[PDB]
Amino acid sequence: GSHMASSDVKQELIKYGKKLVETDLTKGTGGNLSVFDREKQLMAITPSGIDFFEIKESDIVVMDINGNVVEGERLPSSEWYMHLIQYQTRDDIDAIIHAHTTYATVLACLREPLPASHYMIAVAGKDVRVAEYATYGTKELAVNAAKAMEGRRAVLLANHGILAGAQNLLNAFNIVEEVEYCAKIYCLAKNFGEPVVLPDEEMELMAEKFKF
Amino acid sequence: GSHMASSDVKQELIKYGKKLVETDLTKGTGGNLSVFDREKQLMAITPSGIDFFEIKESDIVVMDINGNVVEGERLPSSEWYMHLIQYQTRDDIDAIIHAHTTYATVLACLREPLPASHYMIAVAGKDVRVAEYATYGTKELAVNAAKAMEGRRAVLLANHGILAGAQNLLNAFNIVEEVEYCAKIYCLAKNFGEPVVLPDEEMELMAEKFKF
Amino acid sequence: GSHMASSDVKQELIKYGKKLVETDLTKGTGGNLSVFDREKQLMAITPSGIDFFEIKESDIVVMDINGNVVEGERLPSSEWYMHLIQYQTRDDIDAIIHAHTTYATVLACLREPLPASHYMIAVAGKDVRVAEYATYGTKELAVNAAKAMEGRRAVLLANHGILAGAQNLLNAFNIVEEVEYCAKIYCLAKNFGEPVVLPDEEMELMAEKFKF
Amino acid sequence: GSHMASSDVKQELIKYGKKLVETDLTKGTGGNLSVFDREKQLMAITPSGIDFFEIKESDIVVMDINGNVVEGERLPSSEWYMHLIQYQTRDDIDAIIHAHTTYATVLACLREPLPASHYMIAVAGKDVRVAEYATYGTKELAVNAAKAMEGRRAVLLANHGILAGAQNLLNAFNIVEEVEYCAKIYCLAKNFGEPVVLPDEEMELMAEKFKF
Ligand code: NI
Ligand code: NI
Ligand code: NI
Ligand code: NI
Ligand SMILES: [Zn+2]
Ligand SMILES: [Zn+2]
Ligand SMILES: [Zn+2]
Ligand SMILES: [Zn+2]
Repeated sequence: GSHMASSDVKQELIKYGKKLVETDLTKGTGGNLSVFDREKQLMAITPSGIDFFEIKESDIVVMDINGNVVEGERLPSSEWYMHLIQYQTRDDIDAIIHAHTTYATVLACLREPLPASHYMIAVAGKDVRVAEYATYGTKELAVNAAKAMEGRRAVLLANHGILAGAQNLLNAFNIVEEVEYCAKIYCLAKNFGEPVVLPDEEMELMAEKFKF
Repeated sequence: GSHMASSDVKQELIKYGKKLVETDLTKGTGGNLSVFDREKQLMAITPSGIDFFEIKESDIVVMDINGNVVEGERLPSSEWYMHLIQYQTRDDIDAIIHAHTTYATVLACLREPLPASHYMIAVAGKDVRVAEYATYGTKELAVNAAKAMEGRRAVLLANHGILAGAQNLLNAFNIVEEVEYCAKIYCLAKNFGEPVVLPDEEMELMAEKFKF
Repeated sequence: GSHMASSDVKQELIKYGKKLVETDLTKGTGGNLSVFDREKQLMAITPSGIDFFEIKESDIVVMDINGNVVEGERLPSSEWYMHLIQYQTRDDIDAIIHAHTTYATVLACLREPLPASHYMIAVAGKDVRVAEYATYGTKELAVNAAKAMEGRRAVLLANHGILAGAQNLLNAFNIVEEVEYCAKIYCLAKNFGEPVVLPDEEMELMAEKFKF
Repeated sequence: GSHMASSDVKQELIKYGKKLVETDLTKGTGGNLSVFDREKQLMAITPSGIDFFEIKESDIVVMDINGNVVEGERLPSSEWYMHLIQYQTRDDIDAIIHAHTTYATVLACLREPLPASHYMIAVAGKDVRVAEYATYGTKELAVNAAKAMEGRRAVLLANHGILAGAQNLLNAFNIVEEVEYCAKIYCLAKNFGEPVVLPDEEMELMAEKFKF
């Protein structure tokens, strides 16, 4: 009677799910959110195929570190393992959001990385890499996503979408927003001419400044 | 006193008409929705030239399989026959939505098909074909649309819009959304460079996964 | 005490002004609306420099056929004469809307006409012409706009915006919407490839069908 | 007890901060607003890192002409000095807004100026210049921004955003809006073909007309 993920975590997931829709970052489909509770070693993750505005507290699924569901009746998101494997291999990330946004996904389908034409990319790294292609909801995808997100808080999923993660849902949410905005900027610039990419040294500095 | 299309069907059509506007899939003009009742063999279809937010339950038109109106005073949508002919030739489709969306229509006016640069296209097929041109509201259009939608749940109407159909209004609605999103993705990618199209074998697999 | 433009006309102008903003056709600046009362020979026109959401019934300006203001304290729109000269030279138009929209204005600044890549252009003509450049609010502008709108219900104002007119405000409003949508379609298509323009004969037919 | 910036100024800053978000000019991040009180020689400026919809009256920071904070507990915007240096070197500007908008920022990352393809640019000048690059929140930035905004009410910040200033917050706000709209127009036109730039003489005239 205190051993499983708490009410407010489930509540947080439902709130940020809505907010993805309310800010039209995404319509809702194929997107998913999770949190990891490091003391408990439990992931709570959004259910499969349920509209973000129809998700109840009882729809959130709780899972142990090896994918054994321990709470909830609903199937977990088809991408539960893309989330879980990040929590298994990395300790700097406690909240992840998957989304099919617009311009990030555009870069994803070109299989092009996002460079630092805009400095705000630093919330995730000097650039965002694009994972190698794999079918949604499969182990290859999750593995491809863990590898290409190494050293970053975001990665593009080829022909698919975006994955981002941070210390909490607020911060995970802002990283999607900010990475979608930078991808938007970068695509539009590239219609006009040659976007100017800030050098690595400046991006290094940027990382340091963002720490504070 | 139970022989004609039911209250809730008419209600469903009015709701999804609004939702096309409320999500700015379309402004309202030249768009139309219908359902087929297979036991009754009756199509209920939106009226002609009535703003989606001014359609009453009594404005919905009910029609038999040969286009004989059996309920309602209003003229049926000028595209009643583009809808009806799909219900006459196909049993996997019970709800259809026509819409003038943005990027699908852009592909429609280039007379370019939508390939599988994004996997979610699978809600409709491996690709969306573009019908041969014909004047709105005519028999050639309906015939051109039935033929080019063969084997799919969507087709582009040259210089015009989009047509999609599924087992119900919810699913028809999501197919427009999803096909508009994929067309958007595909156009934007093509501004940047060469969009990567997933191969037929993967799309085949995608079809199977979506069944579940 | 019945000789001047009526309450509901002034009300109609305020409503459609808002609706330009509420549908984000335009933000508000440099846009203006008028109606002509043909029995009275009076134009009511929106005031100068007043935010569409701050216009009162007493802000609407009433003017005779030679520009003599007969009702209202506010300066009339700086474009009062671009409106008035259409009512002086044409009897098929009783309501006009000026707007700085997005893609129509884009065509306006390229000084490129809108051809019939989308059939809905027929609410205005087979194409929309672009007027020759002149400084906002001047006689050359109004004259350039009257001439290039000949035979149409819309014209593009070089480096400026759009002008449209119809038998009433509802219809004038829909023509802006529809012409902005077609310009949007046409620009986007032209990013991808060669938009297919429907021939004059088909557009002729389209005109006839729209009459009904 | 009348020596510091007034309640309504702080209120004005909070209102226009929201309105940047409510009109989706910007999402909120890295944007900031200030006013200068010339009789008092005090700048009130938005706080650092606080969401525009969570800023209280007590969060607004008041500062003297040399950057000494005289009111408020919060850190001032990281760009306090980009604002302050404009008030130190120029008397025609009493309110400034910084923002990361879309198409202005796109021009900023290409390091391309905005010419007069649309006449409304005149609310800021004949063109908007792009400042030389410098790291957000630093003295080089502020200096680069003061210099490249000379003779204008707006400047683009390379790989960053936009800065604009006017006699008050209302007018500063409209200049961002209007400059973002013109940048949007200009980028889109440049996708299609060669945008037509109005000549300096016409822009000179435009300046004079806007005075009235
Ligand atoms: Ni417990
Ligand atoms: Ni019956
Ligand atoms: Ni009277
Ligand atoms: Ni005091
Ligand atoms: Zn997904
Ligand atoms: Zn249609
Ligand atoms: Zn204007
Ligand atoms: Zn900034």
